[PDB]
Amino acid sequence: RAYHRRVVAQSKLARERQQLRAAHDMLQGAGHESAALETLASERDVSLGAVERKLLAMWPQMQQAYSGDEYVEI
Amino acid sequence: RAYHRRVVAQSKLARERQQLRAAHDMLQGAGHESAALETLASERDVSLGAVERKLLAMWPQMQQAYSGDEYVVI
Repeated sequence: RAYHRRVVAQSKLARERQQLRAAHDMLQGAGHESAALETLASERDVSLGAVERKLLAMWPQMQQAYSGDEYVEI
Repeated sequence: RAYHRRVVAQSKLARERQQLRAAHDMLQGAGHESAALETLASERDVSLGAVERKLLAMWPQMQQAYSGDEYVVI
């Protein structure tokens, strides 16, 4: 149950981190910029665990692995 | 294929609309605010189709329907 409580907590943080950085790019691409968003986003990076952060980091590389015809020595 | 192209387009807009309004609440709750985010969010409301907008509006009510022991609708 403790594991699942962490799943919810980290998931919420991963979402908020993405939501901020996404919204920041949408502003910066629309001219006016609010660097205050980045401060909150960087706060999420520390909040997100080292294990959880690696999981999201390997995800794009993970998709590239299970995309080809082979799973690449062996 | 045209239908699916719209699915992608509207889905992206629904996400961006949510990402902005979510990030706006996180700033407004952290003191300093940026009403510029709302301008971009309101722009998504016009971009989102009338049919697509209704779909997301009925979703919470849809969950409440399929939650009970009975389907009140006979």
